[PDB]
Amino acid sequence: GFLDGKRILLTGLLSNRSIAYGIAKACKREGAELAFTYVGDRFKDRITEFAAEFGSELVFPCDVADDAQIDALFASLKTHWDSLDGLVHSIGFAPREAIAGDFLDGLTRENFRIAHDISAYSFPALAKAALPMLSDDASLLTLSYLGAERAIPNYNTMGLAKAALEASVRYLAVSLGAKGVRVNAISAGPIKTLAASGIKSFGKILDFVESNSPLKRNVTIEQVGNAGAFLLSDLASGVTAEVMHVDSGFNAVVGGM
Amino acid sequence: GFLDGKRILLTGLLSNRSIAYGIAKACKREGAELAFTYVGDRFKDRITEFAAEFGSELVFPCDVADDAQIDALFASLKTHWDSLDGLVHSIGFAPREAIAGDFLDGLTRENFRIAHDISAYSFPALAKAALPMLSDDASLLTLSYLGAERAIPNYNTMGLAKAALEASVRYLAVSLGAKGVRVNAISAGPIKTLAASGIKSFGKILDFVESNSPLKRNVTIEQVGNAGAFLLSDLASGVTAEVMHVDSGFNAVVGGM
Amino acid sequence: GFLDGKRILLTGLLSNRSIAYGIAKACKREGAELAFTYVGDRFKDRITEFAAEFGSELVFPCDVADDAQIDALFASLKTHWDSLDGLVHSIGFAPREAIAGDFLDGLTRENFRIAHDISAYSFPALAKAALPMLSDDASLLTLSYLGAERAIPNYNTMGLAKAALEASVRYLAVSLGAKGVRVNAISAGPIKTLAASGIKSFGKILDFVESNSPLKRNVTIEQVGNAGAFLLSDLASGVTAEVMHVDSGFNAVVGGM
Amino acid sequence: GFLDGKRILLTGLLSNRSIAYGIAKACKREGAELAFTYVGDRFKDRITEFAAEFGSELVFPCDVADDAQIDALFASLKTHWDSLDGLVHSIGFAPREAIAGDFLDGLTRENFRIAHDISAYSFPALAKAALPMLSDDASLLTLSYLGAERAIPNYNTMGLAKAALEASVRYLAVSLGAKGVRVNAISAGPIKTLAASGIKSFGKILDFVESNSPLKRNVTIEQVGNAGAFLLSDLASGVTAEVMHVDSGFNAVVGGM
Ligand SMILES: NC(=O)C1=CN([C@@H]2O[C@H](COP(=O)(O)OP(=O)(O)OC[C@H]3O[C@@H](n4cnc5c(N)ncnc54)[C@H](O)[C@@H]3O)[C@@H](O)[C@H]2O)C=CC1
Ligand SMILES: NC(=O)C1=CN([C@@H]2O[C@H](COP(=O)(O)OP(=O)(O)OC[C@H]3O[C@@H](n4cnc5c(N)ncnc54)[C@H](O)[C@@H]3O)[C@@H](O)[C@H]2O)C=CC1
Ligand SMILES: NC(=O)C1=CN([C@@H]2O[C@H](COP(=O)(O)OP(=O)(O)OC[C@H]3O[C@@H](n4cnc5c(N)ncnc54)[C@H](O)[C@@H]3O)[C@@H](O)[C@H]2O)C=CC1
Ligand SMILES: NC(=O)C1=CN([C@@H]2O[C@H](COP(=O)(O)OP(=O)(O)OC[C@H]3O[C@@H](n4cnc5c(N)ncnc54)[C@H](O)[C@@H]3O)[C@@H](O)[C@H]2O)C=CC1
Ligand SMILES: CCCCCCc1cc(=O)c(Oc2ccc(N)cc2C)cn1C
Ligand SMILES: CCCCCCc1cc(=O)c(Oc2ccc(N)cc2C)cn1C
Ligand SMILES: CCCCCCc1cc(=O)c(Oc2ccc(N)cc2C)cn1C
Ligand SMILES: CCCCCCc1cc(=O)c(Oc2ccc(N)cc2C)cn1C
Repeated sequence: GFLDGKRILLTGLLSNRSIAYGIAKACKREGAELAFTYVGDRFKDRITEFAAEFGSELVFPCDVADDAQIDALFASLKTHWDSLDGLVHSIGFAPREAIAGDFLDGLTRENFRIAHDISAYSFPALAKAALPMLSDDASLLTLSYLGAERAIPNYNTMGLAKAALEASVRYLAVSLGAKGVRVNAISAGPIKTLAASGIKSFGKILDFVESNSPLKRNVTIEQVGNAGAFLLSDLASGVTAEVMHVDSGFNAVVGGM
Repeated sequence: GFLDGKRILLTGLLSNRSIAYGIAKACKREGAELAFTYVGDRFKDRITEFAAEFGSELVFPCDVADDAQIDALFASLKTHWDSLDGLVHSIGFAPREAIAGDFLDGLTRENFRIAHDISAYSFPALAKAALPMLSDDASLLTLSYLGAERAIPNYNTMGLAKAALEASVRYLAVSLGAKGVRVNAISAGPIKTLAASGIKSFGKILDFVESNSPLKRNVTIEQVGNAGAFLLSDLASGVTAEVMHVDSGFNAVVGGM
Repeated sequence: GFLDGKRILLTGLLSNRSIAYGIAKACKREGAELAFTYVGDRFKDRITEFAAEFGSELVFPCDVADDAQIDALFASLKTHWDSLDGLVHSIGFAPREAIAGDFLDGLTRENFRIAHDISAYSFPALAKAALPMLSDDASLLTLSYLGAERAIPNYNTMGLAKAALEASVRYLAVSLGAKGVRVNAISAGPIKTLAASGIKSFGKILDFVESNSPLKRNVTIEQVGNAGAFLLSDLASGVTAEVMHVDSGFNAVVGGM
Repeated sequence: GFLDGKRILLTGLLSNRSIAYGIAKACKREGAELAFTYVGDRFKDRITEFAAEFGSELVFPCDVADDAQIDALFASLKTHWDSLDGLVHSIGFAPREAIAGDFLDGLTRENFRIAHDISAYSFPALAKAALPMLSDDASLLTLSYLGAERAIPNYNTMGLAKAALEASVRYLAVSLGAKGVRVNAISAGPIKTLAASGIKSFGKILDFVESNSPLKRNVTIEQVGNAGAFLLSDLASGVTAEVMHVDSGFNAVVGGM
């Protein structure tokens, strides 16, 4: 497959509806060797089962709020792998009130801080901690959303954090590029599932994308997964600093009129 | 003038090379009534002199790192003005190492936090604290730089913060727009002066803009000031959520080839 | 006013709902001296009346499909004015079928050709013919629409032409900038009026902008006019190669969800 | 391979330095069945040899300036293939003077017309003529350049045409998307070769990209080819209306300062 022998660490695989799950499935299909992170001891068994499904026992805890755990992640990974060829950053969080209702109603210094700390800072932080062991042709991938580019109802403080994240893709690409490392994001369309506690229903958005996107359908984690696998691979060796929309073309229209 | 009777609060007027100084000069010319903020008691005399130059004694301290000072600013201003018609956010800061040399070399959680706290969060924070006294047709203005859009050497962590700031312009515009309030940014070109301690020399950038921008010259605080006065005025009543480049057209070219 | 003594030629003033009418009204208010073009002899009396309303008898015919009429326009204008300080290009046309229904249904080589010839080529063509008599600090302005940036239903072939027009703003800015001439566009929101023969009803779009734009209202020709007057003036001397949205912020959101 | 059984027509394969050659090589590797077009009878032997290299005798003449030849192309192809799964539009032309020196110096109505006719119109024209035989999940691909987005020296009239071409990607995506057809462009970086008669030397641009792009190297036709093969494939089924940069990240920086 087109990722034969590539060693790729994936963060954020929480369930089989996780974008990271779709990415892992495509990476494994194309020949990659995988490793996984998780946060919260109650998830250790679940992530270990997912890792085994993808032929791996390489599972490590990492809360990206914690500098020591970030450093420990790579020290642990290094005991198994001399080098890292891929990193998937599929980690996002904003406090419930900061992504519901009016933008200013949910805006506080602490909500702003946490959303940017977890959703934005953590990407180049992982990249920096990984750097000593990154292969010269490594590929780093994060996930964003159209709310970084244009104001979408409720996305609010997360839209600010994602804008900073997309900027970090560009600055990382310059920093790591002379070595040969590529850095990209996928701007994914919404993925249909029941909105978890802390996230407002986005059913209306899913209906609107299905009715108005060029392809008249929502994207799947399989579609986002395949695009991710492509970007992590040498097929994409000419591509860096890119925010690739995988969203059935929805970003490119003015729908609903 | 086109700002007759408009009451406008300006932050960030530090010296006569401050972008806020150019904005204040144009606003006063067009008939505005002004008020000013400062940070650091050693600057009280200087800002008071500037305020007097612009026909005002309305001077208030405000370190935007501090929630209590933000609230106190508007309580103080309110003892003078029933309503606020304009707000100029001309406040930026990133730690020295975070805007010099390699992006990852100067990246730390705390440097990231401070740059985003001061340069990004503080804009909608001021807007939210001001909201009860904002006139229905008020206009809020911030300042950004091309480094938010594309990777520019050394801008580094400030580029991430400015991307979040430009996103905040859009989310603020939605939040405040039904009331009638407009929210915009000027993406200013570099302003020629000796780079202060904490900021790397940008002489090469100034030379490059002078040699490669469409107008073959750097922008001035007078030019940025006039564009700012326009955006704060009813001349610009159709304009909101906009990031306006005032940069001699430099953003629109690929120069130096 | 801020355009005192500026000599500005306006094309495309067809009726009192024309964007050019709003621009002319604001330019005259701010002290400009105006001249006007028209196409079609049956409109000579009407444009002459409009010109008189704005204190001018300088009226010239010009079908921009015709090289000879373009050259003759400036030869005629030159008999009155030594130099030209402003040019307003408010000319658009696409064949009826090319802006109604499906994009490919209305696509023919000739429809493509005419839409690009009249709506795009004519802007730098006028600029080139004017160049010998342009003042060193002249300002050239055209009008575009969000359909150049994202696919909007029915805009179709006009969206392609407007994308080429916005690109021409950038290339013109480089070409004319060393002399000191500025070149900009306003991306105007829809203007409420009965859609003329050849243009599909855009009532649904007007309703959608009123319901979803940040300012929750459609823009007016007065608002577009004032932004245009600003860009034509020395207030905007730092601004070139810019496409300025004057659209109540609508471009910056994802509405209707 | 990931294009197993896909039937793909490629235009514009002129030499082994053609971007279409890199695309053909990657498509064949991944299992596609190919067909080819050419213009000019003196090239019949050369394109037939290239087709044979890629396991095909399906070669057809088509000057896209000519409506009858466009229709005849698909009638001919249809005698071999019931359906078409992919179309590669790798056709560009602008008259020599229109892409050398000053933008206005090389601007004429006819130069504008030809550049837009051949480089822009021809893409949706081919799509429309192909439509009856396009598979429901077909994928159409064109090639653009950063000069569509920002002013690059000499690109001039071609920059306008490419902006219209990128807009056509979006309008085509809406038109063909309900059927299930995807439409994308690759914005390719410059490809190192001796600039042919009619094209100015771009050596300085190649040096500048090598020195300033994030990856510090120019892109190759192999890299553009692999990205093209990806977009033509079901791996990219979530991607449409996209302009993907394959340019070593150069679009995302401000270089040379
Ligand atoms: N789900 C959707 O419609 C879309 C999601 N995205 C982005 O895709 C990425 C993945 O989201 P999903 O797969 O849909 O949801 P998810 O909930 O399955 O994944 C989010 C992950 O972030 C991890 N996380 C949160 N705080 C963490 C911390 N302090 N330390 C380490 N991990 C932490 C979670 O454990 C979880 O694994 C996120 O960045 C999200 O913003 C983007 C676009 C659309
Ligand atoms: N100077 C330039 O070339 C360009 C500057 N900008 C932006 O323009 C704005 C103004 O910059 P300048 O006028 O050039 O420099 P400046 O130094 O004169 O203004 C910066 C202001 O930020 C204030 N500030 C910093 N931390 C603060 C805090 N905790 N609380 C309250 N105020 C604080 C400073 O006191 C100072 O008044 C900034 O946002 C800057 O990023 C943008 C583009 C270009
Ligand atoms: N009306 C709207 O909602 C919006 C209009 N625009 C653009 O604003 C500009 C002005 O449009 P409107 O004022 O609304 O309509 P308008 O009909 O009043 O102006 C169009 C003008 O183009 C002129 N024109 C057409 N073919 C010409 C030729 N061969 N030679 C010389 N003039 C020719 C017409 O005579 C007319 O004066 C156009 O470029 C339009 O595309 C943009 C955005 C929104
Ligand atoms: N070569 C480069 O650095 C870059 C090229 N592009 C674009 O990539 C595409 C391919 O360019 P290249 O492979 O580099 O050059 P190329 O010369 O090998 O391909 C251009 C093709 O256009 C065809 N063509 C020109 N007029 C035609 C007509 N009337 N009918 C049918 N075909 C016609 C030519 O025969 C030739 O096959 C073009 O669209 C070009 O603008 C984009 C970016 C960078
Ligand atoms: C408000 C706009 C609707 C969002 C649609 C798409 C969308 C975009 C996202 O960024 C997202 O991810 C999260 C968002 C918030 C939190 N706390 C955690 C996560 C993982 C989920 N979804 C579904
Ligand atoms: C590194 C890229 C050069 C920047 C050119 C333009 C530029 C952009 C800016 O954002 C800027 O403002 C600051 C930046 C940092 C801090 N600590 C404080 C401030 C007020 C100054 N300048 C001059
Ligand atoms: C199809 C999308 C709706 C357009 C909304 C805004 C809009 C955008 C326009 O560009 C426009 O101008 C014309 C369009 C066509 C022709 N033949 C002539 C003209 C002058 C009018 N309007 C109203
Ligand atoms: C002027 C800017 C330099 C262009 C660099 C990249 C570039 C961009 C291109 O679009 C290009 O393609 C052509 C351009 C003109 C013609 N007549 C025919 C073709 C096929 C070649 N190259 C090399």
